[PDB]
Amino acid sequence: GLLAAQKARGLFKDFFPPQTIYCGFDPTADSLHVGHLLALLGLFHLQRAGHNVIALVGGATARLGDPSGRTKEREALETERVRANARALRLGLEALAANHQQLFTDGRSWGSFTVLDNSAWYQKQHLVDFLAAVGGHFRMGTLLSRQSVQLRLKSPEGMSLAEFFYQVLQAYDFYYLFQRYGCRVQLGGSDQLGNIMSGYEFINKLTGEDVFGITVPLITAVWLNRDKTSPFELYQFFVRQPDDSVERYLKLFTFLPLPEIDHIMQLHVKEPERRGPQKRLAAEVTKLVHGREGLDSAKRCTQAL
Amino acid sequence: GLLAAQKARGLFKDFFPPQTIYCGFDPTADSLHVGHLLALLGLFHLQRAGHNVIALVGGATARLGDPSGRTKEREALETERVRANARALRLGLEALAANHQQLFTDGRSWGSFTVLDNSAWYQKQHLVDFLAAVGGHFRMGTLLSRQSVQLRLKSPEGMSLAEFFYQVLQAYDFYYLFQRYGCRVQLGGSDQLGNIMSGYEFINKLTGEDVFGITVPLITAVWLNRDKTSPFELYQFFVRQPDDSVERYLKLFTFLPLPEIDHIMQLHVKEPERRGPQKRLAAEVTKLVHGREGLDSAKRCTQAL
Ligand SMILES: Nc1ncnc2c1ncn2[C@@H]1O[C@H](COP(=O)([O-])OC[C@@H](N)Cc2ccc(O)cc2)[C@@H](O)[C@H]1O
Ligand SMILES: Nc1ncnc2c1ncn2[C@@H]1O[C@H](COP(=O)([O-])OC[C@@H](N)Cc2ccc(O)cc2)[C@@H](O)[C@H]1O
Repeated sequence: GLLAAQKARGLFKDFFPPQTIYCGFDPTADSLHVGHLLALLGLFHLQRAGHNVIALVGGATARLGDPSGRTKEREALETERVRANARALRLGLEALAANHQQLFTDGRSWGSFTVLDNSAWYQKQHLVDFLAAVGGHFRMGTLLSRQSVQLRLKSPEGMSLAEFFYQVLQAYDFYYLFQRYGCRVQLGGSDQLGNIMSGYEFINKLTGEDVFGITVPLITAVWLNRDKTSPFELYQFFVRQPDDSVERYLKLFTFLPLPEIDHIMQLHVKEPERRGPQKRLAAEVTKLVHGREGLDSAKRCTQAL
Repeated sequence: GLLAAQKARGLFKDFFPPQTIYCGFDPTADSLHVGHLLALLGLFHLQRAGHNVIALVGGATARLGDPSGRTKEREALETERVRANARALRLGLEALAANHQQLFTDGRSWGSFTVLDNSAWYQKQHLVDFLAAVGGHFRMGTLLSRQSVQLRLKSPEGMSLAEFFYQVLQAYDFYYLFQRYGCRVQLGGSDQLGNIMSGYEFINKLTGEDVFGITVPLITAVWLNRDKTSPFELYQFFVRQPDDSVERYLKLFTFLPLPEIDHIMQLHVKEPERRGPQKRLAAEVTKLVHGREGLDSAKRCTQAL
């Protein structure tokens, strides 16, 4: 099964409670990083399986900032720096989706991939109208009882109004896309369980409609941007890896079928000195983020050493 | 002293922690009532004393509804019915201010009286911008700890997001007028202690500036609108009054100096059958709300009976 393969690979951590699925990426920087990569893959796996996916840029929401999993209040971001980053991200996601569509074809009939931005619909949204329209459908108890929200709420200083209100936007986003694109599935890291929850409860209060969430593991400075992190630098992060991990990361960052992976490892023991599973993971990934060129301008770089 | 006379009269309940002072009136109906009258007098007393006052219509805030002192959630109001009422109120306050400026002159140099509406500045306010601009200055603990807010919060059903967010707007209003009109005093009934609090703390977080609040007693169906409640009907509310009260209501709803009042009462005992203090209170008030005509078309009405 589709979900089977992904839960099995270790990509689809959990789920609650032709389709359309989405995941958001807050443009709090101009570059995506290796962690973002994992959520994005989740989309790529659903896309290959034939589904339509939407990778959303948080032009609006990054002005505020996600409180989720954070113990400290963020440095409010200049409304313009966030506008820039949002345009960098869009570019970055169309870029990735680009490599993925040529360098990893499988003859399967694929689904669409679309980059949206929530600023598009927030720029037409006036405070009291929003509040008047929806505010009456968010029970305060509900919002107050997210586990995502305790680190900041229960903090010594407390949580700004903004931080708290953040979840409400994300909840609304899910509602919006669901309305306009019939999208009934949201996906993100585990840190996003709370927010997604708000979404499906909210949608459920309004329409008896059942939508869904899916999470993926969180992995534990590494940029998808050639400018920030060279294709070579990036290769090194995946090559300098412990053997106990290269197992999971293969199942994590690559499309190699599980059997192909299996062999790679069983083979690795007959040749531990080879760093073979790393030389594979590193290749697969750098191919996806930086294209064939990037792989080459990294293969080459190390080799001479 | 000015505050002395008002605290003494029983009009200036409390205060915390040429000037400009304001009080808001939510257009949840097209008519003001006798209770509103008290808060408005508070303004009139400050205005006679020479100060500039602003009677604010809550065009925006009445769409939500004030949670303060309420045990139950309000029936969400049609955004259009609220627009109509807001235009009725503006008319009603310019009307009262009218009678007050002819039928109650005292040769003193008076201060300005201005009717504003918050919808004016909320209609230009976009959700994320507001949240982005200010949301970070409202500690959630603060907002969560108003006594105004417990009846609804601690309720079995809980409080909508809207109800809770209400205080935030009122807090912002005070900040707005203070910015634009250097207004540094807000006044309302006692039920409004909480909200006003939010205002001066918020202003204080932003500017070390000290602004202030003043409250007035709450009195315990009676419309300032000739259409709803005839000038005669209204006279009867003030005439059908217990002697233990006519004392306070004179000090409450009239401008008669305290000595003049004193006599009226000491006189009343020599003639209890006269209902003299009531025939005075009733006259004073009906004169202010319905003008000389109204007094007459009420004096006349009863007399023939
Ligand atoms: N190191 C990592 N390892 C694994 N996963 C990671 C890692 N870092 C980030 N992620 C995941 O990838 C996404 C990154 O977006 P974000 O700006 O960090 O989350 C903010 C998001 N709430 C923005 C949003 C906006 C609008 C919306 O509708 C939905 C969501 C999120 O789904 C997040 O859970
Ligand atoms: N029976 C009564 N006796 C004495 N006083 C009474 C009585 N009834 C009402 N009041 C007072 O008169 C005013 C009426 O406003 P309101 O819509 O009832 O409260 C809502 C308010 N938040 C409106 C507002 C809107 C915007 C804003 O910025 C400030 C305020 C308030 O100051 C209220 O406390």
